[PDB]
Amino acid sequence: EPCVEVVPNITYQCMELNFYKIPDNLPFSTKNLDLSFNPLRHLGSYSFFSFPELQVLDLSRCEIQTIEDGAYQSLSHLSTLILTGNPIQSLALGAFSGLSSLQKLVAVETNLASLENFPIGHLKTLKELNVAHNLIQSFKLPEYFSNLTNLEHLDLSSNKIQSIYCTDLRVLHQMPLLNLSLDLSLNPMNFIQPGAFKEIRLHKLTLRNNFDSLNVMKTCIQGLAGLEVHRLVLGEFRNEGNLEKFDKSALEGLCNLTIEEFRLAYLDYYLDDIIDLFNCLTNVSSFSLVSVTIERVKDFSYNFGWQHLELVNCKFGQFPTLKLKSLKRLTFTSNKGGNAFSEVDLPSLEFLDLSRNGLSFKGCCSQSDFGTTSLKYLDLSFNGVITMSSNFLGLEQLEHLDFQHSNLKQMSEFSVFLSLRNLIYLDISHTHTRVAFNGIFNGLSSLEVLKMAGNSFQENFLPDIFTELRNLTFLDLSQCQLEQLSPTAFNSLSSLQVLNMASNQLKSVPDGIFDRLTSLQKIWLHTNPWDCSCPRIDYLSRWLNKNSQKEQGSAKCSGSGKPVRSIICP
Ligand SMILES: *[C@@H]1O[C@H](CO[C@H]2O[C@@H](C)[C@@H](O)[C@@H](O)[C@@H]2O)[C@@H](O[C@@H]2O[C@H](CO)[C@@H](O)[C@H](O)[C@H]2NC(C)=O)[C@H](O)[C@H]1NC(C)=O
Ligand SMILES: *[C@@H]1O[C@H](CO)[C@@H](O[C@@H]2O[C@H](CO)[C@@H](O)[C@H](O)[C@H]2NC(C)=O)[C@H](O)[C@H]1NC(C)=O
Repeated sequence: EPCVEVVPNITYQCMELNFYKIPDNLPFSTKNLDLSFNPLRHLGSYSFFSFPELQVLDLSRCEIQTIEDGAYQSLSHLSTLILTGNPIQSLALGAFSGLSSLQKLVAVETNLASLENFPIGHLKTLKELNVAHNLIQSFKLPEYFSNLTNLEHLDLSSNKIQSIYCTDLRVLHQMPLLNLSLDLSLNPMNFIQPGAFKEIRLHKLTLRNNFDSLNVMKTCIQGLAGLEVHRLVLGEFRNEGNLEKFDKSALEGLCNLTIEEFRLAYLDYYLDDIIDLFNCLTNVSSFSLVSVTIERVKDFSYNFGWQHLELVNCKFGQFPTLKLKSLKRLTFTSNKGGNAFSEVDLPSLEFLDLSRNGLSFKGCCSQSDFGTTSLKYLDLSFNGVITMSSNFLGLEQLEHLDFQHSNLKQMSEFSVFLSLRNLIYLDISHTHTRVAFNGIFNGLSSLEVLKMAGNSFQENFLPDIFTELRNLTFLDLSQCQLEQLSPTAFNSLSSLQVLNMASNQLKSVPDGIFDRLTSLQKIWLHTNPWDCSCPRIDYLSRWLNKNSQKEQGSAKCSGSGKPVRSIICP
């Protein structure tokens, strides 16, 4: 069969097969058909009579110039239609006749010059329309949109809109039941007429790479006046040379909008102000700063009423002091600069993600660090040296804890989680941890996920350090340089479904070491130099054999490389 078969009687990827005609040899039950990159040229009446069940139809880049009325006539169960990259020069009035289910239409780069003559007014079930990268130069919304009641996403990015006039959204105004996300990214925009957005509300507005000047952006923002939006996103990724100044007053126009959530993604711009720059955002529930440089200023510590604060991929010069009474979720991630955590006062913080910053933590972890007792989630992975001093005092409600790839100090010779009786997920992988003290994990009676890959053990021996972890479901001991296991090590792990022991130096295991893993569903034992010289291997070869469905990858013996599951000992 020329057509690649992905899922029988369901999916087919007839990609680039020089099809001049729709393949008739295919089944009738096919729900997903990809005909992308085939010279179809013209889609005639009932082009798809042979596909009753079709739900997804990809006609990407099939040099289609004409689509006749009823080309998709019988496609009553089609939901997504991809036309992307077809040089359409003739669309009949009824080219989309029969598409009584269509929820998504992608018509990127279809030489579309305007929405006015686009014959889609009758597709009531349409939820998504993507017309990015066409020649559309008008923001005027066609009168048929009034029939497009379920439309939730309009993609107008990469077109030719330079001006938005007061008269452009009259039809949208008469639709006070619509929930529309609009993206106008990459339109050459210079003017938005004041008042055009009064009494308008959108779920989301994206404006990225739209303005040639931080004086033209301002003019366009003043024409946004009256707009009530759930999520405003302002992006600019085109800065080349030095870091560019983001004028402190460039945002004072945002006071005359209603925004619930705000993101500013201004690549290599730098802020020399905070308080007045972000004044018009004081009451936003979700604030977001991405890719910006914040050196001169270092204190968001005001009374901003933000509940969610996201600071990602920025340059800081120093870890900023934050003091916010209403912040519940903080995301401080993938930033560079000032490699040192500094105490914050964030009462009512429930979620704290501080991963991937290279930060050092000289004392950790307690309430006096964070200003909260409500912490449920704490992620300190991919940072520098974390020195433990406090056993999570004021933070006993923790349910998720992640330290992976951070250098942890004063943890292994202690019982630092003794108070964490609600902890469900703990990851200490690659934390320079060297196990000795059998008490390392005491107190973790409700723990289910324990990741400790890439560490090591005193004498490469795994002692009975999982005794009180009766709720354990997932355990990763991969890459731990293990040479010997304790025979009673997994005795309590009655609920363990996943055991990963791959990439160790295990030659053998104690007989009956899995006897009590009655819940075990998946096991990794590969990349270990197993020794298949009977009776030594008998227990393991026997166990892997009858439990073969459970084994992930392939355990093999040193030398022969024969699968350990394949060995039969006398
Ligand atoms: C941050 O919010 C406060 C209070 O929140 C009120 O905002 C009102 C405009 C309205 O949505 C109301 O329902 C909501 O409770 C704002 O205080 C308002 O300030 C204006 C002048 O700026 C006064 O005229 C209002 O009386 C006052 N609100 C009320 C009704 O007490 C505040 O302006 C706002 N600040 C920023 C930076 O946006
Ligand atoms: C071990 O896991 C069990 C089972 O999932 C947990 O039992 C739950 O306890 C909480 C706290 O009271 C209840 O809200 C749940 O309804 C219980 N689960 C059910 C449906 O049985 C237990 O908390 C965990 N830790 C232990 C036993 O200390």
